[PDB]
Amino acid sequence: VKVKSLCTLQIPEGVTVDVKGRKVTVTGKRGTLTKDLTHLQLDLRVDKKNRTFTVIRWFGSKIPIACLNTTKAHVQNMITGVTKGYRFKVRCA
RNA sequence: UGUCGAACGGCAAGUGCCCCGAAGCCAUCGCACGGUGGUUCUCGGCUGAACGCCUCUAAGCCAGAAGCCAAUCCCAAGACCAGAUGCCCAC
Repeated sequence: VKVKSLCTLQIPEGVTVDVKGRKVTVTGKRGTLTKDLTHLQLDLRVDKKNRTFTVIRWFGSKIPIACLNTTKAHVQNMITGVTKGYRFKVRCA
């Protein structure tokens, strides 16, 4: 059990990310994307001036440390979604 | 065949026997009918770390078995129904 394990992402200029009890909402160029992260028990916080989002697990062994970079990756797939969006291409073979 | 004397009407033979026979019952020997939703197993996946990449799994999702649970179906308040009601009485 460690005392502080964290990882931060950097919010770009044009994206509003804000949390409300483990429940993020990302408003960019293209719309909003809510992600209900209630099942995780983390300290999600946004700096709002230096534009950076922070996940913190305090006294975690190894199992909740795995859910830190999961949360960081999910918010990045919403910042990519509201700024640039997603497009796939499938092919009939 | 016997027997009321004969014809008539019958009768006896534990329903004499033979043919046809309504109604009723009945045959896969006839006839009619036999329907919906979900959950999630195997599994194949999606995002996604631990483990700067990778990965269906760890959080989280998707789709999904003749299984399972409901709907329909049958009994049904000792499931004690201030569920609704008709009429009398009693407050």
